[PDB]
This record gives sequence, structure tokens and C-alpha cells, in this order.
Amino acid sequence: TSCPAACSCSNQASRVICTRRELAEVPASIPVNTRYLNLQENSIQVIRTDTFKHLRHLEILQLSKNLVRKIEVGAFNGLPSLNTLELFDNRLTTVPTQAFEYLSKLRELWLRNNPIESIPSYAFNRVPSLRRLDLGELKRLEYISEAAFEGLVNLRYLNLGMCNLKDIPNLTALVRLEELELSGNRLDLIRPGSFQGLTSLRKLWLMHAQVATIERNAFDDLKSLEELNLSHNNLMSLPHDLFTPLHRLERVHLNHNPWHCNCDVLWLSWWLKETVPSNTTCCARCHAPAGLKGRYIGELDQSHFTCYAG
Ligand SMILES: *[C@@H]1O[C@H](CO)[C@@H](O)[C@H](O)[C@H]1NC(C)=O
Repeated sequence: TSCPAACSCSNQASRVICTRRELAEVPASIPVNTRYLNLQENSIQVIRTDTFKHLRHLEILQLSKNLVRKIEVGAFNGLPSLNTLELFDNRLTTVPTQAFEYLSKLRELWLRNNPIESIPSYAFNRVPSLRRLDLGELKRLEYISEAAFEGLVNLRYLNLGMCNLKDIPNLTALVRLEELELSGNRLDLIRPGSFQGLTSLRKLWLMHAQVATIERNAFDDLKSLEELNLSHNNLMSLPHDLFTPLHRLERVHLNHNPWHCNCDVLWLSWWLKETVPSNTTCCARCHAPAGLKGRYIGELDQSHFTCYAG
């Protein structure tokens, strides 16, 4: 139950903290009783095979805010009690597939803000047990395999926010997914099959996604959807019946969009009235035309614009 020189060991050596230190490598003599390890804010560059083999009881392992660029094969061997593994704010150029060793208890994996360039096929089929995955802020990402998320039949939260994404990737593997964060992407056009097989999804976020066009039927698959955020995008209108199938959708953010208020958006105003009736004049405003400018989309009706069948 010894404490390493550079760490502060609480309890009977269950909670070990080693932060704000100038650690170049992972310290030794970590007591076997450790269930929590915080090595955040250090200068660690490499993690080696069996570095943690002796820690049977480790549940939470925080290796974030470091310089980690190399994670050798079987680096996390010997950690069958491990739940959460944090690796954000590091210098990983690729996802550390090899490091994984069917860690059935692993539930959270945090990799945001790393210079990862691509997520290859079957990247996480050593860790099917994952519930939360954080792949946000991967600003040098250029490719996601179609089979990248295969095996993650238990994933519930995914974060692909702030990754330069011209297109939504294949997420048909993520059968049980509930929250998807796609904000801060270059998602220009949203085609009909963009969220195929995400029938379990409840919250979807597309804030600051440079979304100009949403084609008809683009959300048909999201049958469980409750919340949507299309705020701070470039939407001028939404296609007919975009929400008719989404029976449970109760919260929609539409603000900060150059909404053009003509009869193409008549349906939406009525959807707003039926779905969120307490909102009389707030807070999704028309930019065009003048005379309708500043007005809440959902306060408009048939007298405000001329309507045809084509
Ligand atoms: C409805 O009003 C609420 C309460 O202020 C606000 O948060 C929301 O932006 C409004 N919803 C829409 C769809 O404009």
C-alpha cells in the first residue's frame, strides 16, 4: 500500500493523484488497492506494455492533458476492473487500437483534442462494452471507415463535435445510441439517409455546423428523437414534413439562422404552434423579407404570404 514519491495517496491507497507535477514517465509503486488514478497535467509521452499490469482494482484512469504520442501493444493489460479511460489533450496521431485487450468492463473512452487523422475499420472491436465515446475536437481528422464503429452495440453517447466533417459517417453499427453531438462541422448538405439506423437516438446536436440545406426525409430514421439543435447554421427553410414522423420531438432550437419566411415555411409555423404552443412570439426570427423581419416563425400564417402548389 505504498505511495509513489510524486503522488498524493488518499484513503487506504484507493485514490491516487499525481497532477500538476513535471512527470516525464508513468511513476512506479502504485498500490494494488488503487481504484482511481489521476496523472493529468504532466509531460508523459509514452505508455508501455504492462505499465499497469499489477492494478487489479483500477476503475478510473486519467492520463489526459499530457504529451502522449506512443501507446504500445498491451499497455492497458491487467485492468479487468477498469471502467473509465481518459486520453484527451494529448498528441496521438492515430487511434490506439493495439493497446486494447477485450476490456469488457471499459465503458467510457475519451480521446477528444488529439491530432488523430483517421478512424480505421474495426477500431473499437476490442472494447464492445463502451457506453460513452468522445472523439470531439479531432481537427486534423480526414477519414472515418464505414466499419469504424462496428461492435459498439452498447454505445449510448457519441461526440464527433468540432471535427472538420463534410459528411456524416456510417453509424448503422451504433444501434443503441441515444445522444449524438455533431456541432462544429462542415456539414453543408444533409441527405435523406444521413442518420440511417439511429432509431434509438433521443438528442441530436448540429450547432455551428454550417448547415445550409436539409433535404426532405432527412430525419425519418430518428423515430425516438426528443431534442434537436439546428442553431447557428445557414438554414433559409426546412423541407415539408421534416418532423411529421418524429412524434416524440418536443425541443427544437432554430435560432441564429437566416430564415426566409415565405410559404415554403408555412408548415413549420403550424408545427411550432401544435408542438410548442406556449411559445407565442419567441425565439426563431425571420431575416427575410423586410416586413416579416424579426418576427417569430411560429406566429406567422396564411395571410402573411402567397401560397401555391408548386
Ligand atoms: C420557445 O421559448 C423558449 C423559452 O424562452 C425558448 O428557450 C426557445 O428558444 C423557444 N423555442 C422556439 C422553437 O423558438
